[PDB]
Amino acid sequence: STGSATTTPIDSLDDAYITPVQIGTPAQTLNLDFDTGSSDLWVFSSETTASEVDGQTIYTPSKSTTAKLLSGATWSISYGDGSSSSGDVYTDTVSVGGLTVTGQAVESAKKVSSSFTEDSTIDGLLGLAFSTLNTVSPTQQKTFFDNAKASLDSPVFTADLGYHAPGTYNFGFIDTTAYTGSITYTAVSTKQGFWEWTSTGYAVGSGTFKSTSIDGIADTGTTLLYLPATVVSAYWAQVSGAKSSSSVGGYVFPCSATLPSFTFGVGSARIVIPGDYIDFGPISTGSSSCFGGIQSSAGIGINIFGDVALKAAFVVFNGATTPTLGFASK
Repeated sequence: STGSATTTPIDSLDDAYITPVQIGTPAQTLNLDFDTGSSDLWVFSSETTASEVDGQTIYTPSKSTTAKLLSGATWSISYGDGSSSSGDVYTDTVSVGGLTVTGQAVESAKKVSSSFTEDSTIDGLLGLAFSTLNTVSPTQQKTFFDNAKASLDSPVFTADLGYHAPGTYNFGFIDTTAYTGSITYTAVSTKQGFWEWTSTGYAVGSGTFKSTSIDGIADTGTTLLYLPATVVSAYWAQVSGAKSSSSVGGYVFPCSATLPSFTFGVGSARIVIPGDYIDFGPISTGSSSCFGGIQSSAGIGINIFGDVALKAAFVVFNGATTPTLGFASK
């Protein structure tokens, strides 16, 4: 089997992407944030505290003839941005782009933190990291990809995120029309539960490539590119007036600037992030200070190849017995 679904930016900055997902019988379609940095499929629901729901579409398990309470199971997750959610668990039929999994754990939120409530466009998350990170207790549950894998034509999914435009998540096949050149594959460590790999270096604009190992994670659920402070300083030093602002929370730059590109290495191959992809717009409405799309990872503990980086590539998440990542230009 295969599946193919369009993913759409939630706003004009590409702060996140939403993909429609069918849950239950008859189908209830929710727009989920596909997150290769986590491993829980959780949704706003009829069980979510009413004051914490503000415009989201909810899953109502009592209206699904295929929903079953997973008795005794609870979940609770906290994300790198400080947001969180928790609740109980049903199993139900879940379909993405024509690919159907029966018996998928659907984690129903009883509580969500303010940032989820405040984002009316995201109805939940669909985790695509390794199932070892799934938070369901006392019986850990599998991701949608893990459940689908054996049925897929090939044990892979691909992320093709658009810049200020829709893109595609495919399951079970590699669309050879969706990229240019060849796909360069690189090793993955699953030891932390992430799609963790090592970039071979970087360049800023037309500058020379610096060969240096940068361990980090391919994370579709993180907006920006978070890299070591040395790398980030070298980038922003090429932008007149750019500076790190403790009050804003990262590098800012004059909105009048034209940003240089940023290149990252995948083996001997190179992925070029155009400068425009690094502009996240005014820090507050009407400001002439703009927020940068490349930020330091120094306070995180891990480097994160988030959407800023991934949207410059066609990315293969290869879930073969030994997982790997592939990157192609597009």
